[PDB]
Amino acid sequence: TCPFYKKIPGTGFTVDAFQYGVVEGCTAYFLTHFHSDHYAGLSKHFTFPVYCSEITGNLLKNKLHVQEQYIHPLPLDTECIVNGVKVVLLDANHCPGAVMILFYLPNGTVILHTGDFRADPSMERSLLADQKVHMLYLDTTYCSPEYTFPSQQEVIRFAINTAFEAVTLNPHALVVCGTYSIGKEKVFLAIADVLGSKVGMSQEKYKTLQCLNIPEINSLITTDMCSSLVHLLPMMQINFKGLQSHLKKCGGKYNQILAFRPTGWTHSNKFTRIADVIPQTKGNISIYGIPYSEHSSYLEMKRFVQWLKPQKIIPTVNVGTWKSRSTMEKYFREWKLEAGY
Ligand code: NI
Repeated sequence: TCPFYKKIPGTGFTVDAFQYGVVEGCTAYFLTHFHSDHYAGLSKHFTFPVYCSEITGNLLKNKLHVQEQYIHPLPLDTECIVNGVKVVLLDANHCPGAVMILFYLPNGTVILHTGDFRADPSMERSLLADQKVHMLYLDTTYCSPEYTFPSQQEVIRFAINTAFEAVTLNPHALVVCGTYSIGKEKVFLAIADVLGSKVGMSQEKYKTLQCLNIPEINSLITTDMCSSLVHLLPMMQINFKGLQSHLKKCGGKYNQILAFRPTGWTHSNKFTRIADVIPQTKGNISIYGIPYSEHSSYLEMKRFVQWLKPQKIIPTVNVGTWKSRSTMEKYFREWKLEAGY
């Protein structure tokens, strides 16, 4: 059964609630983004209205084969009416097509559901500037001060400089980038741009990328692996055994691999600055873990919430343990006492 933090009170709406069968009283199912923990349960047999971004709707139709009659794509930054209730979708700064949802309830209550997000000061000049928010449904993934990591811009500078140096020293090197979901496309696109190459990948991953409305994408990606020196592979294959195996398949075109594993936060972020990061190496194979996050750091999250000044916060991540719930509630109260709301 559907938990309480996935239901929007005063409405017939749920958010990211497809794995519970038919939810009693739900007339519209919202999907914030195309990540499997959130879409879990959707398929071609789903027969209620799904509300989402255009990009999420392209993925639902082409990857999960949801029928078109049940997909309701909404434009961003635009007031829409769904089952008699005013809604707005806002860019979440997460993966492609990810949104936050503003609900203006009939009784005057205003609710913001962040979905998954990476808070940014640019959100302080969205359509949120105007107004009061009574309830915030918050992505609390990294809600503790130990969670630090660099800007996306610093991490991409490190990746492009590392890949450009390696291939300039060795023109016969191959670069590989792991993936297991949408998001983090800047990593492989920026590296291919500095090397003057298209990105090579499987037909399945190409299909996914073709649903994302990325400008000039046809100029940037390919299924012809042999024509490319930046390859995408499943994240599970980014290890010395899977990379050795891949190099065999390339028919003596390359004599070295440089590989990247974009992660979220890891333990080494407690100690090692991005500029100082080194790879794991075995023979002619090197593997870099790089902390490219699509969720808020602790500081980014705290800034956003102290700006917004919501009356009540409902966490949507780390809700399963009493220790996590207590820790999050203590930080919410600190933030409220410090800022005076
Ligand atoms: Ni996500």
